[PDB]
Amino acid sequence: SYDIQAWKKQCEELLNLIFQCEDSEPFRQPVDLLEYPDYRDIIDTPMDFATVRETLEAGNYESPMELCKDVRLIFSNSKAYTPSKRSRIYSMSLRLSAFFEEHISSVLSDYKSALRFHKRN
Ligand SMILES: CC(C)(C)OC(=O)Nc1cccc(CNC(=O)N2CCN(C(=O)c3ccco3)CC2)c1
Repeated sequence: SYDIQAWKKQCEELLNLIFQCEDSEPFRQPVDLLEYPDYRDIIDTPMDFATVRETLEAGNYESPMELCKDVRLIFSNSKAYTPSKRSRIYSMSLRLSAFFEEHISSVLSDYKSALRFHKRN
């Protein structure tokens, strides 16, 4: 497919699968500062999957690379805030990251191929 716009619905569908994963539940809404009172000492740019879906639906991503950067920030924030590599929540983040990366690969390749075809002449 050389459809330059196809990534958006493909990302909406992938976010729907991520919301069905039990492994996403900690990452769906912004971290709780009442429960994790030191969170913002450690983490400068909070990110979560509801924020990513809302940014997509607002038309405030120009490319699937920008969406991929924000999703990867969810996972780097979990790794930076974890006290241990054997954390429940960090452990869930690593499975959900593997799932995300397996599915986003074709979305990125197809978009980049479509843009190259657009500038072929
Ligand atoms: C669903 C609803 C929002 C209504 O329920 C709530 O209000 N509570 C609620 C339930 C689940 C999840 C969250 C939000 N997430 C959350 O607390 N963290 C903690 C920090 N963190 C880490 O990556 C991490 C690494 C090591 C330890 O934590 C990101 C996930 C809130």
